[PDB]
Amino acid sequence: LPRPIRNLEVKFTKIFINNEWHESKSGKKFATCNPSTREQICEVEEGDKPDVDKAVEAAQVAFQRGSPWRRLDALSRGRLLHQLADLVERDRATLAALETMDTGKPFLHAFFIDLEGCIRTLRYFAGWADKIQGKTIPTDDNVVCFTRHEPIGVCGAITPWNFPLLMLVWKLAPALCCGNTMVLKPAEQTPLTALYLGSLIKEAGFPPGVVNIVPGFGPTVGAAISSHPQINKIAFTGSTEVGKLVKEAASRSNLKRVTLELGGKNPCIVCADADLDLAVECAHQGVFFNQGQCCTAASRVFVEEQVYSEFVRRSVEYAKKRPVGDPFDVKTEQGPQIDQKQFDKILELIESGKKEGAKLECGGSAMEDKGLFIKPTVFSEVTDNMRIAKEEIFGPVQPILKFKSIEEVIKRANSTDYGLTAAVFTKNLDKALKLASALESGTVWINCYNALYAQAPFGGFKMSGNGRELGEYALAEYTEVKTVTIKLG
Amino acid sequence: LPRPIRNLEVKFTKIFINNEWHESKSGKKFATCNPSTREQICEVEEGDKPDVDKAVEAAQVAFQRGSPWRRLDALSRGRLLHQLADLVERDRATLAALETMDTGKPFLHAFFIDLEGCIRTLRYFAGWADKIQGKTIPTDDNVVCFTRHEPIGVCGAITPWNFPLLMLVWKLAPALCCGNTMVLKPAEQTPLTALYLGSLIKEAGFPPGVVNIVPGFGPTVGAAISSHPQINKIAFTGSTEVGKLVKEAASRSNLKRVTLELGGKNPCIVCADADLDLAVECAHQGVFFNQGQCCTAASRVFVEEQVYSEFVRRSVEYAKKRPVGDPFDVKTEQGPQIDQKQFDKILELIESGKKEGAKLECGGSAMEDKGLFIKPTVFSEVTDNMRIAKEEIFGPVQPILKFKSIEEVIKRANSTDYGLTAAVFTKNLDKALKLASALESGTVWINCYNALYAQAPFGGFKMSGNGRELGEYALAEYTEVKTVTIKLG
Amino acid sequence: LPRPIRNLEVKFTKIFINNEWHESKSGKKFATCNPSTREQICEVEEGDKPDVDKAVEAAQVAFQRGSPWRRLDALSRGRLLHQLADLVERDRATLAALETMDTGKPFLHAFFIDLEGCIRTLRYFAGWADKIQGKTIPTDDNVVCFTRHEPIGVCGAITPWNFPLLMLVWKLAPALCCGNTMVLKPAEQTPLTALYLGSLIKEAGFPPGVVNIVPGFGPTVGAAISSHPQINKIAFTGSTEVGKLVKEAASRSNLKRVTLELGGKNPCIVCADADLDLAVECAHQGVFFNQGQCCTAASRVFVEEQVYSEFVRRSVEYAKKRPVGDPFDVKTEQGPQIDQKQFDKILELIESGKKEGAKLECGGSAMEDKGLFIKPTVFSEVTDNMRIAKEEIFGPVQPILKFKSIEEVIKRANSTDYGLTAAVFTKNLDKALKLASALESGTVWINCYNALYAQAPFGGFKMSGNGRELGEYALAEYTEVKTVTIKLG
Amino acid sequence: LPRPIRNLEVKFTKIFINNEWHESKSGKKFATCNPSTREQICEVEEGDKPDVDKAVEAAQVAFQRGSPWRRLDALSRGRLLHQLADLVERDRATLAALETMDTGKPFLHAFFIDLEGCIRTLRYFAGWADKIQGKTIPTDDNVVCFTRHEPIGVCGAITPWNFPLLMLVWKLAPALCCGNTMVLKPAEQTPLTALYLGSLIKEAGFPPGVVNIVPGFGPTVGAAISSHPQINKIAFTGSTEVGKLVKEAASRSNLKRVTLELGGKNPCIVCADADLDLAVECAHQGVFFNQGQCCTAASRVFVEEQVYSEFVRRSVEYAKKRPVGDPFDVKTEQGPQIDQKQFDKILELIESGKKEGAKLECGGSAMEDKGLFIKPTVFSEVTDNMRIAKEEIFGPVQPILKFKSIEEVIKRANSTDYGLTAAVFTKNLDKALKLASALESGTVWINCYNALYAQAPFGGFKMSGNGRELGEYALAEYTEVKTVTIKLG
Ligand SMILES: Nc1ncnc2c1ncn2[C@@H]1O[C@H](COP(=O)(O)OP(=O)(O)OP(=O)(O)O)[C@@H](O)[C@H]1O
Ligand SMILES: Nc1ncnc2c1ncn2[C@@H]1O[C@H](COP(=O)(O)OP(=O)(O)OP(=O)(O)O)[C@@H](O)[C@H]1O
Repeated sequence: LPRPIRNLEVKFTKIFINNEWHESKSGKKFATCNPSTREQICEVEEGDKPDVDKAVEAAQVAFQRGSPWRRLDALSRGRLLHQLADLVERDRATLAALETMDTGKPFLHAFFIDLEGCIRTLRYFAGWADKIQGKTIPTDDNVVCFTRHEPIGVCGAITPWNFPLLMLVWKLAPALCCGNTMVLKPAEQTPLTALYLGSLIKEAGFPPGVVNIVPGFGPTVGAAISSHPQINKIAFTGSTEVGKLVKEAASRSNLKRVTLELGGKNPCIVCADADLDLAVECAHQGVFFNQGQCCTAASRVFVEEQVYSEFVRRSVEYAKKRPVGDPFDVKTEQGPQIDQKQFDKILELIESGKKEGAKLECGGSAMEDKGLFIKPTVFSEVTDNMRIAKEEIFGPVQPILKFKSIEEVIKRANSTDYGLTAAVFTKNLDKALKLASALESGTVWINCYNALYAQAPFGGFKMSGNGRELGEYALAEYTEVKTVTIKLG
Repeated sequence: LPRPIRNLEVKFTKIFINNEWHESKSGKKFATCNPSTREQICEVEEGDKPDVDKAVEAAQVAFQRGSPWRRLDALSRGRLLHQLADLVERDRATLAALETMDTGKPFLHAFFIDLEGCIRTLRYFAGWADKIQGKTIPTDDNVVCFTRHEPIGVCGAITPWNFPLLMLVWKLAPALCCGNTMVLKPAEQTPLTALYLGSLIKEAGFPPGVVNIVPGFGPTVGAAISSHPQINKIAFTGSTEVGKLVKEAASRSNLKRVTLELGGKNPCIVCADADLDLAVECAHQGVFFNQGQCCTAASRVFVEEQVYSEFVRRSVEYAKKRPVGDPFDVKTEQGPQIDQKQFDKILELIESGKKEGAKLECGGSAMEDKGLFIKPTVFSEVTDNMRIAKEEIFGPVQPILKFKSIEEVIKRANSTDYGLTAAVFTKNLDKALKLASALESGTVWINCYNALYAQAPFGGFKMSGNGRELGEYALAEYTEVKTVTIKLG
Repeated sequence: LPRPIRNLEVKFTKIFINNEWHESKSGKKFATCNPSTREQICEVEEGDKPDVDKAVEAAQVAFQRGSPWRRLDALSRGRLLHQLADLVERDRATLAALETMDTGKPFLHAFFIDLEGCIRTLRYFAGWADKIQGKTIPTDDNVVCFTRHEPIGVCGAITPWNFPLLMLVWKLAPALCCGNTMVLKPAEQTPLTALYLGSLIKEAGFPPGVVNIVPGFGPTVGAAISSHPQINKIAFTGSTEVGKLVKEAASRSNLKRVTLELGGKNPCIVCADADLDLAVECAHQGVFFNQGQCCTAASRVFVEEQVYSEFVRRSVEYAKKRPVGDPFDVKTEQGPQIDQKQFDKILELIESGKKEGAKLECGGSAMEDKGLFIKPTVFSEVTDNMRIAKEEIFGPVQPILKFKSIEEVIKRANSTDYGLTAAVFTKNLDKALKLASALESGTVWINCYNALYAQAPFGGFKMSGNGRELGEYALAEYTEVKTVTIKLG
Repeated sequence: LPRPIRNLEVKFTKIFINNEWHESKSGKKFATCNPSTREQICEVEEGDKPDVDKAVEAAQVAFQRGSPWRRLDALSRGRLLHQLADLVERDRATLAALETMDTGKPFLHAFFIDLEGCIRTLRYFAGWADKIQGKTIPTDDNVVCFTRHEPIGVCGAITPWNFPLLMLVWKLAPALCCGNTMVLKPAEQTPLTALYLGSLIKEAGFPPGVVNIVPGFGPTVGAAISSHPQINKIAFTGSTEVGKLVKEAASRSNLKRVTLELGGKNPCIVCADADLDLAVECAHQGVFFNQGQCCTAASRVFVEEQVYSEFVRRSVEYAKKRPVGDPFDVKTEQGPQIDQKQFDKILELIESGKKEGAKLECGGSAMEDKGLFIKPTVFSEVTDNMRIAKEEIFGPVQPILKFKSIEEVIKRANSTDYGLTAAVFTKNLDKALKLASALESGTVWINCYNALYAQAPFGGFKMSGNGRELGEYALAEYTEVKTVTIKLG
């Protein structure tokens, strides 16, 4: 196991433009606080519209025809991404420590999950660089028709506080592999790993202006990016409400392309013939992973009547044994919630459960009267009309609903405006495939949960998003199709 | 040559929902007028939000799991699209006549261009129905991962007045081949071919509710479609201003997927080494086709200084010899403009060209005093700052500009916020490919103009659009990607 | 049900070259006899090397640059195949009757299985004609690299007696859709449907020389095709021994490309958790379909010990009720075997079973002392070392073997030099996917048998063949890849 | 520039099986000689059929289900290929020196051409490992159909003496990225780089038996590989005569899949409108690269009559100035021929050119009386009937032929039984694309020569080969397609 870095000094705190560090144009700065201790970590330069303008102009110059970035052969863009992955691997412990300090997630989770995801995603897209292929299309005997899959141009990337570096890398890896330039805006709560990544981008050898990073607030920096007349594409991960604002501003300004990865009301369907211990363990990790602060979180655990009582019993047992505490301690599986507004929202939803008729099986309150920790909570006798079964909790709360038939559970699982993920637990071939086909979700897991691969696309149906991240499908978000039609005389 | 149907009676004027004809819920009707005779053709039912709600509910019921449309095998949807193409070919004369009546385009142009495009597009996408393939993705030894390219659901289609049936078919053909259901809104100026197509959809055997058609106005029917919470995707063709409103309405409502095909400020570049007579004939058809009312119309004809004078001279001969008159006459190459608003807009721009310093080479005024016909107009000595060079004329006006170097003409051609099409005329291999690569346009034609194929994608860069129509690329706009990841125990 | 044509006169009996009918160069003729009655049907022209030379020269002329076939646009080759499918549909009863007379298979099987397969295959490949796309490959900033998927040229097609027309159409549909020309050789036992198809090819409008048909014997016509210096590709379906000779002659002569579809020793694995009645019915159809004369025939039925005795009992019941008799009679499910050498081989293998220790559960002898009919036979207590479990019977004999574990049955099923098809019967998700992954077979059916689709590739692993027929994969057998690399100055 | 290793000691001379070094079962050894010094370099173990049987059994054990190689995830095979590329780059100087010692090619050519190709090919295919994707195919509402692109199994690789390491890497890179295991046979003249690569395969961490190397002769080791019943695929590069023997042996034995990369009679067409100096430099490197010992060598330089005399004149200057000598010297562009047999064959053809009427413009004899060096030779007035135009010289002889029209030169260029490469020099767009389409060659270069990319497929039409090497196309040669069709109950 890697040794934790409990007292790490943050070195990178400025705006990154043209491979140089800059103070904000206004001189303003903002603080980032450690959610575990509640103390201030450091001050970071606070960007605004003039800093975004400078970042966009640097990205435009780096993207113009004839530039060192545009002239690189396809395989050299791949080599640059591999070198970046090598540096992320070399500085893996430092990056994980910065993520633990900023988010409160356990150091070993940031090391083995977030950083592993970053490295695998960078290596995967490094391999696509010389494999982005268009088509030659048969038309007429005297015509030569083909398509080019060109880079779009300047890509904005706006990311959230729950998986800061990973959500950034999910955008940067396909964007750079396709030949685009970028302006990145990490969440104001979590700017540290993004700024450290900027130092690795320069050391890896990327030409200046290819990647630019402007820390700051959503309505200031984020809105300057979404409305920018010279940004050609935006990729956003965060709340559905902010995703709607970003896409509206993009449409109002220059019709820039927009990919959105938003929330979900994700179901977890446990059939009577499931491997019950596997279903209990996966639905537990599904609800409680990252303190329940994950877009993939299970928010509705539907269990067939035949195994309902036993499933609740084993779930209550798992929830009570989960070690909650200091993220740097090796034993910890659950750190604190990110902030007060998030924490208070969870407790208000927990209170709503008892009042509406759900049976509080365990937890249901804070761990201590000072910290941001909530005790792993489980509710049984949950019905569809309840608040704990309709609203995204984003916390450690497991609502367990009962069902009788497959046709019934398909209708109930799909009765939401969302569709990010779904999970099915059954040993039966036909039920597994029938449910995988019928569930309106971007990812359907069978007999597993949170099984992500850099080669498998991820994204939402309905209000859970537009477009896909990961896999070959990610390339379509970062390229523009040009048809060239030549008529021979 | 097919005989012109100069006195065709209109049979279909109602709202089409569940394969039945309905009056508008309000009882209101609007008139459609013939731009050649300036007389009313008929009254069509005027839809509003209640009619759109009824059409959407029919489309949702036809898309629900277990419906006859959803249970058809892949090859059977192809058979349906092929039968629809056979009916369009059988009724080709009636449809071309209805299109000439509504738009003023020559009958032979509607017959051999619009209708040929319709038939070819339907047959091409009929062939894709059993060829929409997802992927099997290698992950780990104990994992089976694959993608399904599922239909999106209810698709809205909002089309313009210049190529009414063709723009509708460009959306209907891939939508139905992918298994979606639809709500169509033809332009208020041109509803007749859309309603006749509804009668053919029923005759072809499409289950009720698979295609629904609601004639009416933009802020009423169109806005109800763009904002509907049960429409999952919208495809729009029309102006950049309205495309922005449609996309903002989509974002604000349910984040429905949006394809936009908008205007352009399309360059036509003629090099000194070009086959001059070929370039003259192509740039002439490129400006004057469909009375200049084309999204692909060349808005700036850039001609190299060495051949400028001769290009201008031959272009004037073509414009002066272009036959303008009754669209039902075999000799007619240019009919009237769509309406008085369009006609006055074109004359205002012609007047503006004279006032800003361009040399009026021919035309420059209306053909008569009581019609909507405009004399084919050519302007030389045009500069980039002029209104006739900066604005989309959407009329029979050819602005001819002069250039000296390739690098200069690339900068000038790309200086726009648009990027729909571009055309290049040169005999030099390196020059043709360098321009094909450097021009920021969705389609680049070389030694041809308006060369479209059902198998070649079409769409814009920048503010000319989002997404593609035609080719294999159209399928991505009408399907939603689902990852299924199975962990073997 | 279609009315049978018991006394149909065969109209087409000559060599088909350049859309004209010719007598053989030698004047020689051969007879085709009805295997049901044992009487002569008619005489057919007997081709040899000079008739193959004339057919190849006609195919070469039809393939040369500038020819009417080479100049057709991609979509028109698709239209021609659709018209051919329409004619095959129009003359479906006549074609099925010719196939029943030649092969002895029931009229309703030829009508609803063989002819349905022909029509679906022609329609499917008609849709690929304008969708055969190469690639544009990113290399260097100053390079334009792309691939063309060109037709190969003259394609020979050699087919067997068990599914005469279907095996021919599996080759002709992708060959013509890709733009190739052809020389067809049907089996000497079954030339009638191929010659009738020649009349439909001319009526459909294919240019002369695009398809040429030379009936005759294997060592004469077949060997002239396989060794021909001007045939560029051969596709063969038949025995492994003859497939080896064809590929050797192809390599010795001009290295012409060769696709082979050969025999198999196909296993059918029934797990204890299977739907037993479904497994019994599918393994019954799997063994006894087309009188056991099918490359897909189940030759080893492995049944798990827990359900072994019950599976044997229900199988014996199904075998005893199968109606054997006149192919034109509506009730008949099993006609006669094709010929004496085939029939005697079956009886010799049946005799070997009793002698080696297998338990003859039912049948085991001829139906009558005059005809070519064999009684549906089932053997239990079959072991791997036995002749009935190692050699391809090509008859109505069901060897039932017992197994205890999945790992054991994988090893035993894969212990053959063949690998055409496999079938698995289980309700368990994990076993179904583990077996589908581990079985070395070109097609793995789960809970079904003989489930073929024009869109799903079919072909063998190991000595069961080289290449694939059907699906998008079929196009790779009928195209040659050309890389065009252009360096810009 | 890298320092030449003029006295490198050979470390690896043994048979490589299961990551260990073995003596030949017979104890026999054969000598490898340096063509520059004409002295023995060392003795290498001489394999035979027993060594091939041992290597095949090791490869089969390493490919068996559950082996460490088979259980590695897709991305881990990519990591292994990348590590192998890093070791080849680290030992680049040693490998280039070993290649110069065995072949006589200049050290800098081996370093910047052969070794660069090796590294680029390994890195390209390392990127394909987790991107080999099958398809999900739409069939019926109750069917789940998909394809898997499985590894074929044990792959044999038989390579020639002209580009020893590069031809081996062209097979190894896609074979291993697809998950296959291998048995390699380098040419008897050039075994040293293959055995050094074996030491790097072990160092990189490939499990034992994944790559096995057996040096030896063709009719002994090569024939044992081509006829082996447990080798599932063979890839061969070399002469057309031997490729035929290999393919016939494959057919006769177990129908193992065969890729062939054979000789060519490659045309180089220079039009009157070409950049003459570019065409002279390209056709010179195209004939003289690697002492003329290239499968891509231009065998007929067709020059348009209008520029014929000037082309001949400038070509002679290039040939007379080409530095011939010690390959370890920085200035050397042409080393010795491979052996006495090759050297005498070239001189016999040079003598034949003089006797048949060609004008000897320069060279025409050996450089000295004791070496294997030949003076760069140019012949003008060459006609199609001559031996120097009809036969593959495989030496430094440039035959320059004259042509008048495009149609004439297309007929003459395609009159061969071969079709590996073609090159065209013209500034005209239509001429370049018409020739690219009409020339029957696997690769058509336009305004360049020998422009190869790891991402661009390479192979022949007609008797120049079967299948492709490089690009995505190479994956199809190293995978076997499996259709899995699941019927839901
Ligand atoms: N108006 C905006 N325009 C653009 N970006 C914004 C805007 N508002 C927020 N963002 C940015 O979007 C990203 C995601 O923020 P997010 O939607 O998750 O808000 P949140 O505070 O985390 O959620 P919540 O308010 O539901 O608790 C961050 O980088 C944030 O700064
Ligand atoms: N030597 C040959 N060369 C080429 N084609 C041949 C040759 N021998 C047979 N054929 C042809 O190949 C096709 C398939 O014949 P096939 O291999 O099935 O022989 P068969 O008589 O049916 O089998 P079996 O001898 O095992 O009972 C037929 O069209 C046949 O005429």
